[PDB]
Amino acid sequence: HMRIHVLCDDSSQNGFESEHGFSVLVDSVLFDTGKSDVFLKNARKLGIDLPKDVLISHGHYDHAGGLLYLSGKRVWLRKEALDQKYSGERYAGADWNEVLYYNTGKFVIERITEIGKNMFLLGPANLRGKVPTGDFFVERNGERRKDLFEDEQTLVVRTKEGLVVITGCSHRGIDNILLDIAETFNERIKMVVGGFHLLKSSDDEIEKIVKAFNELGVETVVPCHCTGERAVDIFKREFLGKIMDCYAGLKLEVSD
Ligand SMILES: [Zn+2]
Repeated sequence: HMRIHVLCDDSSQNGFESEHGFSVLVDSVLFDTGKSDVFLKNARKLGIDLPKDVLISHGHYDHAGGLLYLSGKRVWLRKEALDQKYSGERYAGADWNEVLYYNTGKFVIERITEIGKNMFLLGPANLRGKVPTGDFFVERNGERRKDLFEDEQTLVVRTKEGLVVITGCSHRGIDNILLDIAETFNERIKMVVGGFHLLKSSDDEIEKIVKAFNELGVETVVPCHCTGERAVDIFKREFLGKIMDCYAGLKLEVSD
């Protein structure tokens, strides 16, 4: 069997700490690392040793921040995760100078990158005419542009039961993300876990997304982090499959 552990999230079960950020241990690879050391403290609570490989979904502080608490990891990030991210006038980037001092960067350039057996990183999703919601900017060279999240990447784990998809915030659209996966893998999408960033999306926008989950035959959804209570309620009432509650304690077990 293959195990998954939420090590950081906005919610938590008794005993586990929580912050605004996301981190989930997926078998032999760590997906994101929260804002601070909450992921580590939760991991110690479970008596887990973290693996060599840490994957970064995008270069926001709440996803890349706990890297400040690791050394010697192999950090899989997109080159464009290095650009300094703003959210409004608020700096929201990560300290890559420090992170890459203590750790080792593995830069992801391809659309599809194989990590280990049956594990893949998929690059920035095709926006299909949509553009990220929110007030996000990015600065390359002191040049302030709008942020399209060219740094965003998504983990796909190929299971005998179908695909397991792990996403950090889905700025490019969780629907775009799934469709990109759908065009690449002949396999069915079994489970999707992570943040979908639906707090600033309209109920219509969210229903269209749930519709895509249904259309693609997704069986189980575990919405974390950015997703939002409203959006989850819509998932619970319109998604044809099972929705699970996400929290820092959470452990999921799934077939190889
Ligand atoms: Zn983000």
